[PDB]
Amino acid sequence: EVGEIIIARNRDGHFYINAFVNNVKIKFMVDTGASDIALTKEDAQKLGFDLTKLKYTRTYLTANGENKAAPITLNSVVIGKEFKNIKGHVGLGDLDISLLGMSLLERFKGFRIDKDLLIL
Amino acid sequence: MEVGEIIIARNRDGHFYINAFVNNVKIKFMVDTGASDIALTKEDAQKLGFDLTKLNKAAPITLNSVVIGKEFKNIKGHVGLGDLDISLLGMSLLERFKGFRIDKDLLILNYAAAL
Ligand code: NA
Repeated sequence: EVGEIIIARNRDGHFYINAFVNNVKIKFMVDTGASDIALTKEDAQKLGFDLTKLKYTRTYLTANGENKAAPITLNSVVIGKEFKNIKGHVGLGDLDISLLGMSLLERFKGFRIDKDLLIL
Repeated sequence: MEVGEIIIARNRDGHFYINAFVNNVKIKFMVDTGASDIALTKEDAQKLGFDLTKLNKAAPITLNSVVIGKEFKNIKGHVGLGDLDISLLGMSLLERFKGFRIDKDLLILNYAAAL
C-alpha cells in the first residue's frame, strides 16, 4: 500500500510522475488545480480509447475557445499501489500533456510542495 | 526524479506477498531473499506465454517488464519445474533499486524513478 512519494521539480517548473494507467506508462503533470485525471487525446488513443466513440458531455472554456471533454473511469492506475476506477476525462482541448489531479490525490494523506520538490 | 515507499504488510501465514505486472499480467509473488532469481511457477510462466512444450532443474527466462510502482525492465529469472507452489521474487529484482527492509511485519520497498 501507500507511500511517501517525492518529486524533483522539473526544469520547466512543474514535475511529472509516471503512472501505469491500465498498465500503459502515461507521463502525468502533477496538478493540484486539476479536478481529476485529464487525458490528452494522444494518451487517450494510446490507451486504446476511440476518440470518435467517447461521449463528450463536458466543456472546459478557455481564452482561446471551447474544449469539449469526455468522462471516463480509469480501471487501474499504478504509481505502485494500484488505484482502481479513478475518475478522469479525455480532453480534446489544447491539453498538451496529461494531468494527475485530485481524483487521485484525495486518496492520499498529507502533502507539501516547492523549492524544487513536490512531496506527497 | 521520483522516490517512493511501497509498504507491504505480512500475511498471517508468515509470508510477504507482492502482486506485480510482469509484461502487463498480474502475477502473485512471495518475497524470498533466499532466492536469487524470479522463480515463476509453470502456471505463472505460461500465463506469460512461456511454451512448456519446449522442455528438478530450471528453464532460464528474462522478463521484459515488471511493474511494482517502478517498471523494472529485463529481469533474470527461471521457471521452476517441480517445486514452486508460488512464484518467488528474488534478489534479481529486489537489488534493482533503492533499498528496503523487513520491519515489525512491514517490508518497505524504496524505488527511484527517473523521467
Ligand atoms: Na513511477
